Amino acid sequence: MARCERLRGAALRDVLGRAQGVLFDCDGVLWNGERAVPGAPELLERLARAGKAALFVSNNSRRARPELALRFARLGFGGLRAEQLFSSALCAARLLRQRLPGPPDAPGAVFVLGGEGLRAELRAAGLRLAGDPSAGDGAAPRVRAVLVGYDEHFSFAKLREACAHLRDPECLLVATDRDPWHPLSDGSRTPGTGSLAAAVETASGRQALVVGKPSPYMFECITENFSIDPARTLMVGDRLETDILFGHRCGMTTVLTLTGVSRLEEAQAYLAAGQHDLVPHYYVESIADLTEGL
Amino acid sequence: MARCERLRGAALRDVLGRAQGVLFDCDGVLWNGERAVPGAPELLERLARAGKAALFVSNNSRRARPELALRFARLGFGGLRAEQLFSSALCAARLLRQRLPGPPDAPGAVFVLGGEGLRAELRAAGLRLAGDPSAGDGAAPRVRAVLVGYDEHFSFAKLREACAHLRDPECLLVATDRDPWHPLSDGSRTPGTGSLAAAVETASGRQALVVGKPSPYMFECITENFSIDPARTLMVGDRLETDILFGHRCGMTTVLTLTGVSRLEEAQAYLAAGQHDLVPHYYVESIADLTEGL
Ligand SMILES: O=c1cc(-c2ccccc2)oc2c(O)c(O)ccc12
Ligand SMILES: O=c1cc(-c2ccccc2)oc2c(O)c(O)ccc12
Ligand SMILES: [Cl-]
Ligand SMILES: [Cl-]
Ligand SMILES: [Mg+2]
Ligand SMILES: [Mg+2]
Repeated sequence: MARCERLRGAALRDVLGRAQGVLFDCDGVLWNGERAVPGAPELLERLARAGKAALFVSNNSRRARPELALRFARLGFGGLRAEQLFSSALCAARLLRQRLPGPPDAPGAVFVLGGEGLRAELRAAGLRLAGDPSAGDGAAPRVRAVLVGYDEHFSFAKLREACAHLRDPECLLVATDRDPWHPLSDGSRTPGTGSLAAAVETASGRQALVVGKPSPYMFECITENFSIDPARTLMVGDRLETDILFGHRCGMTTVLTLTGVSRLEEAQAYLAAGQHDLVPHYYVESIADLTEGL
Repeated sequence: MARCERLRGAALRDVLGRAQGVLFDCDGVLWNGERAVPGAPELLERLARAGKAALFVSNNSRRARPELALRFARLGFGGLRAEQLFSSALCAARLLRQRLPGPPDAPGAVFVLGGEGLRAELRAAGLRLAGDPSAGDGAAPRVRAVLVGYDEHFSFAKLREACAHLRDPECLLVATDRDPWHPLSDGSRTPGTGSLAAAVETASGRQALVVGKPSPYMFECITENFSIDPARTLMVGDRLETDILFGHRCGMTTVLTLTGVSRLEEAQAYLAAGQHDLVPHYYVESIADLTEGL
C-alpha cells in the first residue's frame, strides 16, 4: 500500500522506466501563477524523448481548451497538442452532452454558474445555455441542468435562481469540481467551486454530480479517445484530496509534489490514521526531481 | 423518551396545566408570511389569561427588534412587550459584544454579510462594523469577526473578502443560524443563512460558531434576564432540525406543529432510526389545537 516514500535513486529509475505515461495536474505542479517550476519544462521534453506519454488533467474550469493551451506555451511547455489537455470545463461539457435528460425533439438548456471560458466550452460541445437568445418569439427552453463552476460573479440572486430550477427533481445538479479554495501569488486565497457548490447543495437539498478529480468520471473523460493503462501510468499532483485520491480510485501510482497546496505533514498524518486512499505512493520536492530517473 | 404523540384530551390539559411558559418559533408556527395561523392569536391571549409566560425565539436575522414587533401586531398578536422577542440578529449582537477578542483600548470591527436590520441590531449593541466611517484620517480598524447572516446581496467578492479576514486565526467566524432554505408564499424557496455559511466555511476552512437554534447559546441569550425553568417550558416549532433539537438540548418538552417546514413523516422516520433528539415529544396540526387545554 502507499507509504509516501521520497522517490529517488534506483527506485526512481525503476518507477519511471516502467511507466508508459504520466498524468500531470497543472497549478502547483508545472507552475505557480505565471512562474514555471524550474526544471519542469525540461522534464516534459525528456519524457517525450523517452517515448513516454504526457497528459494534463486540471480541475480549473476558467479556460476553454484554446486558451488553456496558451498558458502552457508561454511558461516553457512547448510542442503540446490540444488533445493532451483535459479540464473540468471540457469534461463537464461532455458529461452534460452525454446525460442531459429530456427528449431529442426539444433539447434542454443548462443554467451555468461560471465564466465565459466555461460557457464557451459548453457551447462547443453543442449545449444550449439558459439566457442565450430564444428562437423567434418562442418561450425560453426548459432548464434541465444546473452547472456550478468557478463563478467570480456568484450572487444570492443566482443561487436563488439555481434553486428554482432544481425544484424539478429531473433537473440535474452538476459541479465542475469541489476544490474549496486556491492560493494566489500574493499569499491570499480565492474561493473555489467547492464553496459555491456547497451553497447550492445546501439551499436546494441536493447532492451534486462532480465531474472533476477525484471523481472517476474525469478518468473516463480523458480515456474516451486515449488508451492509457492505469497500472502503467503515474498520477502527479499537489493536492491529496483531489489528485492523490483520484489516482488511488483509478489504480494509478501516485506522486505528490510539494510545490503546491498539500504539505508532506498532511500526507504523513493520513498514513498514521490509516486513510491510505489519501496517502501518496511517493513524493518529490518538485517534479524537477523526476528528470534524473530517465 | 420522545414518542411523537398527538397532543390532545386529558394529556393536553395535563401538559399545558403543568407548563409555566411556552417558547414559540414564529415563521411556520404563528403565521405563514402575512397570513396568521387561524386561532393562533386567541391561543396567546388565553395563555396570558392563564398566567403562563410566552416568549418568541426566531432564527430570522432580517429584522431588528422594533421592526420584528410590527409583524406580530398586524397579524393579531397584541399586547406583546419587546422583551418577549428574541431573534438570531439580537442574540448574535450580544454574543459578539461578549466574545470579540482584542484589547479594550482598540475595539475590533465586525465584517457583516447581511442586511440593514441585522446591522442595526449590531450597532445598538455597541459594535462597530467594517465599512462604517473611520475616525478622522485614521486607518480602518482591525476586523476581529466575520458574521454570516441572511444576505440577499451575497456575492463572490464578499465571500473572498470574508476569507481574507479569516486568514487571521484570531478573527472569529460566527453565523446567525444554519437554516438551509425557507419556503415562500408562492411555493418557491429562498436560500437560508446556512447555505451562505456553508460557502464561507468551505472557502476559509473554518467552522462557524452558530448563534441561533439549535445552539444552546440561544437559550442562554433568552434567559440572561428571564428566569424560565426548562423542565416547565414547552418549545413549539415547525422544524425538527432546529426547534425540536433545540428543545431536547435545553431539556424542554417539544411540540411540533405541522403548519410549517417539517412533516410528520420525517419525525416518525427519525424515531424509527432511533434519533430521539430529532423526535418531538408531541405534535399538533396547528397551535390552535393547544387552546382547548387551557
Ligand atoms: O496558483 C494557483 C491558482 C489556482 C486557481 C484555480 C482556479 C481559479 C483561480 C485560481 O489554483 C491553484 C491550485 O488549485 C493549486 O493546487 C496550486 C496553485 C493554484
Ligand atoms: O414563510 C416563511 C419565511 C421564512 C424566511 C426566513 C428568513 C428569510 C426569509 C424568509 O422562513 C420560514 C421558515 O423558516 C419556516 O419554518 C416557515 C415559514 C417561513
Ligand atoms: Cl446560464
Ligand atoms: Cl461590514
Ligand atoms: Mg493543483
Ligand atoms: Mg419556523
